[PDB]
Amino acid sequence: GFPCGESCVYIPCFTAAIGCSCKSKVCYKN
Repeated sequence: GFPCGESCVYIPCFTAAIGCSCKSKVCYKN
């Protein structure tokens, strides 16, 4: 639910490294 400080329109979340995932063009964790 919280933004990880990275967007993800065409490129995936580098913040997957800290457990974030792309939702609504934004990288989020819970």
